[PDB]
Amino acid sequence: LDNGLLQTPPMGWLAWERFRCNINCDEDPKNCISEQLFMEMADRMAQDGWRDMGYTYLNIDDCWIGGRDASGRLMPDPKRFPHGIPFLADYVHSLGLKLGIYADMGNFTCMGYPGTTLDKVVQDAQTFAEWKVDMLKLDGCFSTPEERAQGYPKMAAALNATGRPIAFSCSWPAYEGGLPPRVQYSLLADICNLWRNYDDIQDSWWSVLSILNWFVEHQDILQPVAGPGHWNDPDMLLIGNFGLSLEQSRAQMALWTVLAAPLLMSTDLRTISAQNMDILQNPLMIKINQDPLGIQGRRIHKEKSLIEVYMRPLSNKASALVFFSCRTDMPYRYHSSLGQLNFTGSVIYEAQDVYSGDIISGLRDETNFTVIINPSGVVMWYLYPIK
Amino acid sequence: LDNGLLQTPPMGWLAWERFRCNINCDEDPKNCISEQLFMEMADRMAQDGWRDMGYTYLNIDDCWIGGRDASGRLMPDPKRFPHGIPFLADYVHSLGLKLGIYADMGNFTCMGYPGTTLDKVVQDAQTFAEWKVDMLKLDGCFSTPEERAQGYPKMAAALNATGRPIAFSCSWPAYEGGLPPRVQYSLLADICNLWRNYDDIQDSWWSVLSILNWFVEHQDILQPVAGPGHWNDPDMLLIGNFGLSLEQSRAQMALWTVLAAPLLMSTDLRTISAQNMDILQNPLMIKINQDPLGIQGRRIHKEKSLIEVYMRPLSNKASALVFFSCRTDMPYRYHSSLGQLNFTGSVIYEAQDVYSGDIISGLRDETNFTVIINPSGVVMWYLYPIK
Ligand SMILES: *[C@@H]1O[C@H](CO)[C@@H](O[C@@H]2O[C@H](CO)[C@@H](O[C@@H]3O[C@H](CO[C@H]4O[C@H](CO)[C@@H](O)[C@H](O)[C@@H]4O)[C@@H](O)[C@H](O[C@H]4O[C@H](CO)[C@@H](O)[C@H](O)[C@@H]4O)[C@@H]3O)[C@H](O)[C@H]2NC(C)=O)[C@H](O)[C@H]1NC(C)=O
Ligand SMILES: *[C@@H]1O[C@H](CO)[C@@H](O[C@@H]2O[C@H](CO)[C@@H](O[C@@H]3O[C@H](CO[C@H]4O[C@H](CO)[C@@H](O)[C@H](O)[C@@H]4O)[C@@H](O)[C@H](O[C@H]4O[C@H](CO)[C@@H](O)[C@H](O)[C@@H]4O)[C@@H]3O)[C@H](O)[C@H]2NC(C)=O)[C@H](O)[C@H]1NC(C)=O
Ligand SMILES: *[C@@H]1O[C@H](CO[C@@H]2O[C@@H](C)[C@@H](O)[C@@H](O)[C@@H]2O)[C@@H](O[C@@H]2O[C@H](CO)[C@@H](O[C@@H]3O[C@H](CO)[C@@H](O)[C@H](O)[C@@H]3O)[C@H](O)[C@H]2NC(C)=O)[C@H](O)[C@H]1NC(C)=O
Ligand SMILES: *[C@@H]1O[C@H](CO[C@@H]2O[C@@H](C)[C@@H](O)[C@@H](O)[C@@H]2O)[C@@H](O[C@@H]2O[C@H](CO)[C@@H](O)[C@H](O)[C@H]2NC(C)=O)[C@H](O)[C@H]1NC(C)=O
Ligand SMILES: CC(=O)N[C@@H]1[C@@H](O)[C@@H](O)[C@@H](CO)O[C@@H]1O
Ligand SMILES: CC(=O)N[C@@H]1[C@@H](O)[C@@H](O)[C@@H](CO)O[C@@H]1O
Ligand SMILES: *[C@@H]1O[C@H](CO)[C@@H](O)[C@H](O)[C@H]1NC(C)=O
Ligand SMILES: *[C@@H]1O[C@H](CO)[C@@H](O)[C@H](O)[C@H]1NC(C)=O
Repeated sequence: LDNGLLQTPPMGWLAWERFRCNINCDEDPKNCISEQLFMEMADRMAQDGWRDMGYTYLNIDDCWIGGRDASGRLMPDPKRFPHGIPFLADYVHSLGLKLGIYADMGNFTCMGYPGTTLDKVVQDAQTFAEWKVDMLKLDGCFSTPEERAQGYPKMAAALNATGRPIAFSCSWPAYEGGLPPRVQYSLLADICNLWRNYDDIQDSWWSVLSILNWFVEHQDILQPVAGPGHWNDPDMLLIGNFGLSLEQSRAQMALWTVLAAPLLMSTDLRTISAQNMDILQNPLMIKINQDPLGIQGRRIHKEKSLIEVYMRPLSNKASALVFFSCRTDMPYRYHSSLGQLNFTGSVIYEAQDVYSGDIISGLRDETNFTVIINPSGVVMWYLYPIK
Repeated sequence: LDNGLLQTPPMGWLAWERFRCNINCDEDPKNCISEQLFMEMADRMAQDGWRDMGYTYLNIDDCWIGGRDASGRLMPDPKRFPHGIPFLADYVHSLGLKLGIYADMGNFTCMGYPGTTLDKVVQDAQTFAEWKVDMLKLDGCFSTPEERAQGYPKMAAALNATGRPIAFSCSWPAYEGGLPPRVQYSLLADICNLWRNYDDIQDSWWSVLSILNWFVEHQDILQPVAGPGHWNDPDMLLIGNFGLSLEQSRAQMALWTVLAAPLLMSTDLRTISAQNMDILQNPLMIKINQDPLGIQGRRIHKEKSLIEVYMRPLSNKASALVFFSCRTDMPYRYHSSLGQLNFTGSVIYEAQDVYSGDIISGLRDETNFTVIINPSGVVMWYLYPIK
């Protein structure tokens, strides 16, 4: 979407994966979907280095809506958002952050909240703009294929017509099998800043793997359509939550990074461990994710040892390499060379291990190297020529 | 097996899961299957509380064998075990520990090392007893069903004839699909102290779930056959390794405990975290696993919320409850009462949370309680009547 926004993948925090549709504030005031939840998270983002590292979006997901007023204007839940959305947006803006919101192109949101039907698209768009929202996620529950085909471009137009730059996250392709011919990626690139291609992430390694495997199976189609202003969205980061081990947490961060994926956290930032913070706030990882060229990486190698190699092209002739172990036994000594990974010329490279910080110099195409990769884990290299 | 051994499930360390068939001592001297590895693990068990908590078995798995000598006598790898097995048994005994070893009822071990064929059963048994081995895992690769049917009873008899008490772990059922009509569990209980029913565990939550699932689907068969001296064996604990998150690690521990499974670690005790050690060395957890009655627990409840409840009967009218979340979203507030979990009327109960140590008291059948369970995690209660 040619709206000046998201020339790099969006970084921030989204409520859904960790906090879901928890509306029971009476029994659970600290974790329910409420203005308090968002204000506290915003505070964490401002104070704990998140915003300074590039995590700027703070996104409301489903279950925020109270209803529509006498004029049909959406309103938040009065008990859970007492000061209103404009107040929240102001708060978020004052901390140097951006506010995202959620709506559904259909009769209802997936959790049954008032939907943005075709005749409400313009009104809701104007409402979000008036509120000074910075990002919209438009879901596609309770709609027909025809309604989505009309509705998603309708919202893009409506958002444009408001004059406010609003990042546009489209769930459209996820409701269509995510593939051509049903999905027209050329159109999506023109109307959206990013799109959910595939299934919702759940807090498990199995879920991460199923998403990865789908993106890799269809990378010939998906890799080229991504770039500055228009991204594939494989869904939220799970880092900080319950389902992933340490190795798996580091793996998702690395793999979402080579895929030029959004870096959208969904975890309790109030109680997040230093170890998980270290993953998410890795300065080199973020630099690679935010690379100005915006070229989505690819799986370039799969071996019978169940070691996979991913590669992402970067600016200044640099590359990102992710050595990924799908093994479930023990650490594995992966022996390779840059020549075997389709690097050419007589260029002498140097690599920095993204997690350990170690530097490997004197890497020519023929130079044999070993990386030790842990089960369900990664070794990641930032690779560059030296002279 | 009526040899006076394993009246409670065996506790210890088994090499396989973590260290597999690593024989590269030149490149990897710290982690290869070697005399050194077993002594170092034994030192850790002696010095780090493991022995004191009841972990007494240090078990060699596959890839130890060097060959057979001129008399057909089994020999360890002379390079990796330069002092031989008696040296290792003697070392381990001097630390108040017991030594386990591995053989295969078939032409070869699963990794292709010399097998204990039918004509070698008696000789190898005598060798192991002479070495002062305390436990044997008899694997079943590269054999026919009839060879196993002769071989397993033959080995039990041959071990007995040595006069040395040797705990007998039988992989027999795992090669026969683990179920009736092919597996006769009354037979197994007579000839074995424990048996591997099912698939090799791998370092993943998927693996743990598939094993759990199989054991739960067939609990009507499997639960009654377990008892003092004869245990079901769902395979090694993954706690301390790569594939399990903290919640999942606590879950496997709790679930193996309600299943009256062996507590056989397979992890690097040299580098094990405090947090993983705390799981494995939990005194109440061990007490429950080692309950003198040896009654295998059952899954008693499965809600559409994907909360499962397991119950294990214990001595002194006590019980173990495991509330297990198969959810992959967020913490869940599970609402229940002991009456809903089919407990006896008019009795007042008290429960200690096995992980937090908290005591919930004054629980009648009708008393509503709430337990907060994390995704892929558990809450575990030690429950008892109070006067
Ligand atoms: C509604 O929809 C329209 C599209 O139909 C959007 O209009 C586009 O807005 C974007 C963002 O503001 C414009 O992109 C920017 O153009 C700037 C100037 O380019 C002009 O000059 C060239 C001459 O070759 C023309 O071809 C072109 O049409 C423009 O008239 C650039 O300076 C900007 O560059 C950015 O990137 C560089 C990195 O290389 C940075 O250094 C800069 O700082 C800067 O960020 C940028 O490319 C685009 O021109 C508009 N398109 C059209 C067709 O008009 C509206 O934004 C949209 N409205 C809303 C609110 O959504
Ligand atoms: C090789 O194989 C032989 C034969 O199978 C094994 O010998 C058996 O060893 C077990 C375990 O030590 C013995 O079981 C125990 O017997 C005790 C006394 O039983 C006597 O009375 C019975 C008849 O009632 C006779 O069969 C027997 O000969 C004895 O004279 C019991 O008191 C023990 O009870 C245990 O359980 C009870 C309740 O369940 C508890 O209250 C106790 O605490 C206690 O733990 C137990 O049952 C068995 O008697 C032996 N059988 C025979 C035929 O000799 C060898 O041990 C084995 N050797 C090696 C090296 O592997
Ligand atoms: C367990 O091991 C026995 C013993 O034989 C041993 O293992 C074999 C694989 C060979 O490496 C032998 O040198 C070794 O002593 C196995 O029985 C033997 O199997 C082999 C291989 O199939 C038989 O040879 C074959 O004979 C047929 C028919 O004539 C030919 O078509 C083949 O080309 C080949 O020569 C051999 O006759 C047989 N020996 C005896 C005495 O039975 C057995 O296969 C193995 N079992 C299991 C469960 O794997
Ligand atoms: C999206 O909703 C529309 C609106 O109709 C609603 O649902 C009806 C079943 C009923 O509860 C109305 O009061 C609601 O307003 C659906 O369009 C209707 O479809 C039904 C078939 O079930 C048909 O009988 C009606 O004539 C339709 N309404 C009109 C006047 O257009 C639509 O089906 C919903 N989309 C989906 C598939 O979820
Ligand atoms: C594809 C898509 O947007 N998926 C969303 C998910 O991310 C979340 O927003 C949920 C809330 O009810 O509704 C959908 O399933
Ligand atoms: C069922 C069974 O015993 N499984 C074993 C496994 O536990 C391990 O010992 C391996 C060694 O090569 O051989 C088999 O797969
Ligand atoms: C890389 O290692 C292999 C051994 O597996 C060796 O044959 C080869 O010569 C090495 N490559 C170079 C150029 O050193
Ligand atoms: C337990 O809670 C339920 C509501 O879930 C309530 O209806 C019931 O009366 C309660 N039982 C007791 C004895 O408190």
